[PDB]
Amino acid sequence: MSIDEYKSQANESMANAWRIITLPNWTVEKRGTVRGDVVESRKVEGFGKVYRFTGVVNCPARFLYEEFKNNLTKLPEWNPTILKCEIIKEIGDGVDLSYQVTAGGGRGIITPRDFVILRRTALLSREGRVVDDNPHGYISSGVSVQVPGYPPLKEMVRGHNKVGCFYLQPRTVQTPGGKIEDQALFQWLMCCDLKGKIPQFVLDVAFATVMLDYIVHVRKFVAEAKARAEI
Repeated sequence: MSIDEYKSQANESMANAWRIITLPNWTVEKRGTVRGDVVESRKVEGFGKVYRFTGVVNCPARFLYEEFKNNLTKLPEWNPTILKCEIIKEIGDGVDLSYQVTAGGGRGIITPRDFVILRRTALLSREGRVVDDNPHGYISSGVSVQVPGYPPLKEMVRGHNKVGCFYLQPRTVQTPGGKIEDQALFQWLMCCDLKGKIPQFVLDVAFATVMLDYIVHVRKFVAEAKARAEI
């Protein structure tokens, strides 16, 4: 792949993720423990069933964006669902390739899987245009690609991310004690291949559980940053 082919696919993927994650009319799949946390699903032509987590995280959106953008290889340190994360190559315009190994779901349906991910990280306007400052939202998009040198392993299922992203929107709130503090609306789009003949209602529970279980670790990471006066 020319890096133009990869750069093209990163742009196409980022635009599809943003377009999807902002579509109207979703179906509730599972509500979380914290007020407002929800996994929803819907049908999207050309992708099939997609999942979206929405919830609020007690940190600036820019802070989380910069952790995902600049510190992807540190993810395993605070998120035990991520076993390994390696950058393969950075090819410009906040576009890179990575190798990621995920743990199995807390259910036995989603097994350990590894991924070869093409990502774009960017700042977006409300119209989904890339901007240099004053963003509406911060996006980190993912799609699975093939990279020679990272073949499927016989010992591990190679997952296929069809379209996905994190999409973080800045919020500033008033606390009960009257303080003004930055928070973030955290949205996460997921759309996996999962192979074989497992019933969709079984897959829907398994994916919504994966997404709620991940958010626990995000909240823990944020709470430790707050404790240390990093935010």
